[PDB]
Amino acid sequence: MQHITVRLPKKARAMIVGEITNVFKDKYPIADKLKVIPEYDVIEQDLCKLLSPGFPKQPLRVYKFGSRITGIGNRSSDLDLFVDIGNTFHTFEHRASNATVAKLRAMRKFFCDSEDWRLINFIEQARVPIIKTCHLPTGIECDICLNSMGFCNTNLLKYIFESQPLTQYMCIYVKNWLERCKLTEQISTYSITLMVIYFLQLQALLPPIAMLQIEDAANQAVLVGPWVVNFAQKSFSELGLQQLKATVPVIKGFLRNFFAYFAKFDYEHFLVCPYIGQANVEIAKIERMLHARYSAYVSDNPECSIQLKKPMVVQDPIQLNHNVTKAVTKYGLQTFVDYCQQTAELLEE
Repeated sequence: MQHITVRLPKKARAMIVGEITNVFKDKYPIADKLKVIPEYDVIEQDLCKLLSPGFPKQPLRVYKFGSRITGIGNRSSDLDLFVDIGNTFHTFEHRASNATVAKLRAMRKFFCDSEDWRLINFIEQARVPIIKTCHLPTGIECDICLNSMGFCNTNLLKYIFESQPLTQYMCIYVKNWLERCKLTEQISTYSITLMVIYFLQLQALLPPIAMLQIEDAANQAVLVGPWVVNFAQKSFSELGLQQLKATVPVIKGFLRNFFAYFAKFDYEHFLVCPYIGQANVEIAKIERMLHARYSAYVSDNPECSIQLKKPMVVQDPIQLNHNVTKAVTKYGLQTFVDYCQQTAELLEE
């Protein structure tokens, strides 16, 4: 029923009307602490010990990433691990290749046989196939992949969150909001993180990612396939962006404005575009605004262009052909919009 608002779930409502301090009192210090704990070194070492014998002629490196590493995790969060066997970091796979699937299938057996690991699921169909497994000595659930792109995203978020901590507080809040709204099947934590980033770029509080990726005499791209995955780690002082101290009042006001903005966004004509970082980025124009490697990649691979004929378009700022909200349905978008509207209303002073 499109003429009736979807009602905000009571689990979300109680948290929104509740003091925002309660949101963070335990959550931010926990998330900060979980960026680095000694358990992760045990996991990394155990993973290398387990898998190295099985790939004895190749270099092996483990890259940890995800919400724990960026600073928005909690004690139940999974740890994402990219296992790079044979210098595959710089190889881009739109859909996993046969050779990648074969490596993942071989790795599954190691976790299966090992007493130190419980195999939870082997997810082969996914866009990013993963092994979900529990590291039993620590009890931390680990998502093992063979794709470097999520790790690259994590390093960009770390820079963003460390430079402008308001972003981190906002992302902790909206992650919890998504969960209480029961929206995570359609809108991921990473998708709403990119929405927070884009919103703050419009406030001149974060740089466009394209700005951080100028290719000139002093700066060369790190490429994963056609994607530029590095960025200049410029101080915000040098970028001319102010660095705010996140207080409860500042956070609440930015959250109010965030939800109001996405309640009234025109998803039919515009996309959320942290690459460009400017207002009103048109769906009709975005593909002509990307770097030349995007055009060359899609020219050679026309089935791999960004999916724009979708209710909700949120573009990954590194993997520019990925609409991270491509699975949002018309009703799912209406639900999100209605929840944003009601949340902004409840955050008014």
